[PDB]
Amino acid sequence: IFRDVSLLHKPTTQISDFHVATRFNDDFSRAVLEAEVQMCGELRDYLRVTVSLWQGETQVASGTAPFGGEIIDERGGYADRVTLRLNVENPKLWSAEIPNLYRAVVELHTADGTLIEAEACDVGFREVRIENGLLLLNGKPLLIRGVNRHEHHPLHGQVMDEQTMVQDILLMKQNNFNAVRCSHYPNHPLWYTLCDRYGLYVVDEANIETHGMVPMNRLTDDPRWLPAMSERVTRMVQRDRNHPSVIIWSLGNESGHGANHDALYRWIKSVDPSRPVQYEGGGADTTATDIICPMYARVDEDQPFPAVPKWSIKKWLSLPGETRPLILCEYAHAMGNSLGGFAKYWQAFRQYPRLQGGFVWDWVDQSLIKYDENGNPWSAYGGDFGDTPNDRQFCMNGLVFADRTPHP
Amino acid sequence: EANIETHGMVPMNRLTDDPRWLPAMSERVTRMVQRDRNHPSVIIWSLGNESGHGANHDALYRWIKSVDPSRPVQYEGGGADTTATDIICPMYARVDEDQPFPAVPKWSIKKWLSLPGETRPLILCEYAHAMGNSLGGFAKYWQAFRQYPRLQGGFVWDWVDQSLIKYDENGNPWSAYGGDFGDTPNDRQFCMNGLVFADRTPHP
Repeated sequence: IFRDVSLLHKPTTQISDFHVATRFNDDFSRAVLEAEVQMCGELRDYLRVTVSLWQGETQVASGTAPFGGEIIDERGGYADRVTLRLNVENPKLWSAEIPNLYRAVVELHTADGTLIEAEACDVGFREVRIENGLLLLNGKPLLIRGVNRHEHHPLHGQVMDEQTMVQDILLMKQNNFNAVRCSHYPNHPLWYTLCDRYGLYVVDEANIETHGMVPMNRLTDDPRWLPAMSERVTRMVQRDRNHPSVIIWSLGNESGHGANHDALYRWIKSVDPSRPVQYEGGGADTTATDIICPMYARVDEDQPFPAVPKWSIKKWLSLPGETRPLILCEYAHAMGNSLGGFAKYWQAFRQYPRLQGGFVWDWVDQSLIKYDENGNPWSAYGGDFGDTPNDRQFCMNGLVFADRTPHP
Repeated sequence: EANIETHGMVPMNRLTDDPRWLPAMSERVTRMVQRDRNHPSVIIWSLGNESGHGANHDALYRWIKSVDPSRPVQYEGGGADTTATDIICPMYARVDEDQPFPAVPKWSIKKWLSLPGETRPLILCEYAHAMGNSLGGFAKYWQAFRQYPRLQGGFVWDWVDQSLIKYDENGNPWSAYGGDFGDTPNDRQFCMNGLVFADRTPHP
């Protein structure tokens, strides 16, 4: 029970879900915030909703309404839902350069001012679009100085605390990173928040990696797993969906390329059209990914693996018919005395417009603490716990040591 | 390739972009096609050289396409990727280094192919100046060609030395170049960029 455990008291008639959206005009001088709320329990006419935007202590906009939206089909509409659209003049944009936040409040109240309950979130204005082969944020083409980060503590195993999060966030920035890739599963809830406030682009990933199958395809192609799989993507989406830090979704990791991936990708695209979907399994360029995201592809040298080659990043873009942007999901294995060549990457990134970065692999050393014959500590690894089978050192590819101490 | 070259104008387009020059160019295009169109060796029709890019090229290229869909058209003027070519066909683009000149830069060839939007093959209409002691780096080219599909090779500049024979105080001959004929203005050795001497004896 490695993450928190909690208790929540909710009213009988309550806020079931809500999602924010923000469309903008050509120049961005104007936007609309869209909040859609659903409710649970018993629905009475005297019931209202109030969504209101705040910048600091200042009310930016407010909107009130009763439940029951638009006609959606022949059967009608949703009576337990309401969507509000609030117009905002010259909104302060959110980016990892200036994580401009607003706070948004939702009130479930009754027509006579009585408040049933309230829920909220930090809203951040921004746009993520692939356009013309380029990934744009807020109308500009991103350059992704990113890193793959694991939820790791040499002392607490995979339990996370704000301190550790926050420490990392800081190192990350100090060191010139924009983004984080949640390898390879949803992360502890705070994180998002922090990213929202500190400013980092976040790639959120479904908890799905079937690496050890033969082929890696095995399950991912099997309809029988389609349900199990589905729950791992959908729920992430229902959860993380309103965080501004999240800019792209990932189908999971190293689980080859199965029909299951394709439906879920389409799923996501229907559901939340505001963010690209990415998935690398199956060769980095499948139909299940909006972006070519190989891992370990060289700058200039090709790795012509039968079935699943690793083209030189530079060549990969001009392949016949290709037009998608390239952002490496992993690159630059940073295991112990390493990182030779980092430069090569940066120069290409800098020279090729459609090569908008990547994620170094990785952040920390997956080293664990152990004590000797005197209560003396020391860093433990693969098989140090009589663990079998084991891959020893393969757990130490971080840019910093488990205690957060920099690798040169 | 059509006999149309107005290199020396400022801008290069001055005529190619002048409706009044339409008819003239027109005929250099139309007649070439109508005479040569039956040879199987011709596989690519070109609009001339360095004449910049003008509304007249677009029209003319449209004509070709209309009348002889059997072949692609290509033209390098105005930046090598104009709407008047079916191929990116620059001259002297470097393999790995870019030359971003205003209005008409010269991207690293490998780089050019992925420029957002871009999907056409790339074949150098002129590359590797066989001028004197040259051809260095040659391989660099051969290697890209081979690694990138969309890099279809290219044409060396050029075959023969445009040198001319002259005779001395004793009727013994010698190879003369620009301005050796008291020609002014001229551009000297600039006329000798071949792979083989003007007598068909090869250069190294």
